[PDB]
Amino acid sequence: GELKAIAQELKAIAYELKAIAKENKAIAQG
Amino acid sequence: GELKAIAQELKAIAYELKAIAKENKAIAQG
Amino acid sequence: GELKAIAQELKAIAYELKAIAKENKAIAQG
Amino acid sequence: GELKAIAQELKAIAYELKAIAKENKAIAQG
Amino acid sequence: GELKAIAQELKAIAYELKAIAKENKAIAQG
Amino acid sequence: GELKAIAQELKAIAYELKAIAKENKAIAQG
Repeated sequence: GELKAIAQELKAIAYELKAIAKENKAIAQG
Repeated sequence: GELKAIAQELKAIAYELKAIAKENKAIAQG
Repeated sequence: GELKAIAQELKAIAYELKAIAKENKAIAQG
Repeated sequence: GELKAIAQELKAIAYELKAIAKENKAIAQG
Repeated sequence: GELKAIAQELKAIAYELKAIAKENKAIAQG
Repeated sequence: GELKAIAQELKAIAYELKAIAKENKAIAQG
């Protein structure tokens, strides 16, 4: 149901934030 | 209902974060 | 209802992320 | 109630994102 | 309860976003 | 329960934001 769908989307959000963290570290280092 | 609305907005949020990840990747590439 | 209120704030969050993506792209293209 | 508390925290999150959008716009300008 | 746990995590999230807004403001002002 | 799952994903989100805050501070001061 929709509570699972909500959890799944939060999982996708975490994945994108992890990607942003990675790029911003690269920006800090460069 | 409203739980689906919440799921759909989280989907939109993930989508915008994907876009930020992309632009930051470009910024990190100089 | 508060569930609708939650959905509405998530829509606002998506909107602000969209704006952030827009500015970061401009930084990128700049 | 806790659902209202969640809505309120989301409102605080939207406010901080709006602040970030404003600063990134400033960065883009400069 | 878990609804309280959710509110508490959102509070932590708002806190981190406030930290990011602070740093981006500093970047903007330079 | 899915409510616990949601709380746990929000915890992971707070973790990633903490990392972004750290990197943006380095960008600011670096």
